[PDB]
Amino acid sequence: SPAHPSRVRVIHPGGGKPGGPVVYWMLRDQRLADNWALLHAAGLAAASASPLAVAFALFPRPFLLSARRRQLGFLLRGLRRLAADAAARHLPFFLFTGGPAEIPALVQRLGASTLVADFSPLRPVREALDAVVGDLRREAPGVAVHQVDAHNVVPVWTASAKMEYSAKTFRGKVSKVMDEYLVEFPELPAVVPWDREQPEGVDWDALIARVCSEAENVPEIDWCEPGEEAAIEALLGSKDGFLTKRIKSYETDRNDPTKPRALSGLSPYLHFGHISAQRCALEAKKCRHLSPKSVDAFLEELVVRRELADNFCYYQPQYDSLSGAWEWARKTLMDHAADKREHIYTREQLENAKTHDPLWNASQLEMVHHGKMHGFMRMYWAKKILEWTSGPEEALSTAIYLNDKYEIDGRDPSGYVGCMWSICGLHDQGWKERPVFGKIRYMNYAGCKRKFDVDAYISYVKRLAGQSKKRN
Ligand SMILES: Cc1cc2nc3c(=O)[nH]c(=O)nc-3n(C[C@H](O)[C@H](O)[C@H](O)COP(=O)(O)OP(=O)(O)OC[C@H]3O[C@@H](n4cnc5c(N)ncnc54)[C@H](O)[C@@H]3O)c2cc1C
Repeated sequence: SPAHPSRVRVIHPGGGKPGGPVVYWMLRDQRLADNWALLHAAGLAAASASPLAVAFALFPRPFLLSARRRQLGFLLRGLRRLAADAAARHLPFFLFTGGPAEIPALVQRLGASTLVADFSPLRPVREALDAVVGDLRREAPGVAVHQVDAHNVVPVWTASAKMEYSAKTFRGKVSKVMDEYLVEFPELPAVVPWDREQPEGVDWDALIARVCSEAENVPEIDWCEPGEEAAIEALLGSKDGFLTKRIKSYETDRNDPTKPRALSGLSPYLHFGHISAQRCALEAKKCRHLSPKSVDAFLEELVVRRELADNFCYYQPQYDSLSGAWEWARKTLMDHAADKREHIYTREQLENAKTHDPLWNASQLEMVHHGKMHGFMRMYWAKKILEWTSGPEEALSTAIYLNDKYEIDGRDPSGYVGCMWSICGLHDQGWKERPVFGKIRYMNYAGCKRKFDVDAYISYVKRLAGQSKKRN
């Protein structure tokens, strides 16, 4: 296939007889363009003179990692667009709302030769893949199952053979093979027309209303549209695309929460796979000569950091718990477990932004009402939760709960890793020992005041919350 073999993990070789359909079980990478898993499926189909189908399984209530209206609405409106693009291309798109068990069911009805899955290190996804593999192993051992890393530039199992200590050590490994993997995408190979079972028609308006009303009412975001088309516009649009109109000031503005527009705004799209991270990297390379320092800094966050989070979650099964932190960090947090905290807030008080700290309150409200807290503020926000709760495990649990509830880009390896960086020093060095934090990196209000106009950020969030509360 068009996919580099290192991107392809053959889970089960299969056998039986070729000529059977190839099915791409789409999960993490909700796009037709720049998708190695789809390209691999199409390549298998084309080579065996067999038809090609895409299937998507929505996890039913309580939904994947407790997705709320906000996240469900974005995913489904994105999939509605994708389904339309699929039909225009005569690529069959099967939508299953009962759960992943429908995937093996379909594979058997169609007499599929191969199932291709994409890759995520998150435990509920890995467990669902494993269960599907087991179902097929027992009922259709002739069916081949392949998994393709379509999300990372460098395949997760190839980038490193182990969980890496930090961005530095991870960069050392990936920079060596970056030229081999940061390459263009070919077009989908042509495949014979689909002549098998036809996907059932979806009433998307009915489905979206149903699913979202079954989930907690965290409101949909209104400031960007989901899907491939809107994602490419966010990256490359002539009017206000990131790489076209905003890349220049990135290295010097990305840490300034009073410059909301300096960030790429790509994480919503990258999380749902509406846009390929490799696509974003390729386009950045094409404009590096115009803004070398900023592009280099962008590529560091986009490739090294993001992929380091996949590395961690893939190799560390306890990626959302204190036990998953490094020994130095666990010990320093334990050493300071008995230190009296200056403030203790409950989860409810934090969630509703009822602390003595107006900067922290602002960061919480930005997440609640806007759905995307400024990247610099996420570090401050999570560190205060450590400072104002009874212990690091409770802090970690609360940060993750809030992040996953409110962020449009949440329920993501990078969310778990962000909280772990903040609270447990994951991928960080140690610093001067102090009460509560021990050697975990400390940040404070005074430190923020030196760097940027804190009152301006506070005012900006107040205005956002106001509009959001009125709209609600
Ligand atoms: C406490 C905490 C929680 C976080 N929760 C999430 C989350 O739920 N989902 C999420 O995607 N990121 C999370 N992050 C990482 C980071 O804050 C966001 O990726 C970033 O703010 C996204 O906005 P952007 O796309 O405009 O960023 P940009 O600065 O434009 O970055 C571009 C891309 O680089 C990647 N990136 C940037 N910073 C990081 C990082 N520290 N770790 C991994 N990748 C990074 C992302 O893919 C991002 O889209 C968290 C960080 C912290 C400290």
